[PDB]
Amino acid sequence: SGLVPRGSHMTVGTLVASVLPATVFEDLAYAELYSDPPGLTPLPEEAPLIARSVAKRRNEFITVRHCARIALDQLGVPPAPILKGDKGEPCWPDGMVGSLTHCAGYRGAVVGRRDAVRSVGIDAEPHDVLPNGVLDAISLPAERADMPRTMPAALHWDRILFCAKEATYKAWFPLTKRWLGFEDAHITFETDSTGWTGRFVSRILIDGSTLSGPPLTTLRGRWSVERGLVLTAIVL
Ligand SMILES: [Mg+2]
Ligand SMILES: [Mg+2]
Ligand SMILES: [Mg+2]
Repeated sequence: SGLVPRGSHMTVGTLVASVLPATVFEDLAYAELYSDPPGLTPLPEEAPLIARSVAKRRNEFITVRHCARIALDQLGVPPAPILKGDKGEPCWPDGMVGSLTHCAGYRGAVVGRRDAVRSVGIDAEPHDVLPNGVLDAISLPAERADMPRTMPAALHWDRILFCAKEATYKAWFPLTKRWLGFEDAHITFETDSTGWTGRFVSRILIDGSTLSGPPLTTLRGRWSVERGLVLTAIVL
């Protein structure tokens, strides 16, 4: 992989840039925000999805899809509604792939052309310890034992693992249309010398057959902790 030198090519301040390897920038567009700008609206075709949701859930939905449309604009794609498929996945315009994520203080979208990008998965979470009991439910025993060997003790690697499980599913589902449980992938980590970024690889433990290509046995990705946020990204 290899990220770009930090801040170079006008990436200073861009959190998602620290999980995108240098070789994927030519294929991917991205947009991120740290708040819900006032005045944003859903497209009419998107509005029914949130008709009965509280304002905070509307704001997440509206903002992150505003991001998705900024990214799509950078690739020459006209505004389109981003609906949801039958297991919650974003429905992208013709010929496009992408991933959406949002959490406290972050909204982000990464998009690409199916011609050049097989699949994308991103996830963001606040950089805080997991609530009690959650780690056991989202991890495998061999996973938990190995994280203290590969990850900084100063970081909430339980939250980072969780985030990587989420990014793994988001990259996996558009290619398989099958559910990947938390126990269905074993993720191993690597930490960069600088201590706040690194790599991961998700080893698939179940049938990895895809509708249109070679089976998925492993999915490589990147992780970063910056400005109180954890980010993970997978680009296949
Ligand atoms: Mg998430
Ligand atoms: Mg350790
Ligand atoms: Mg990749």
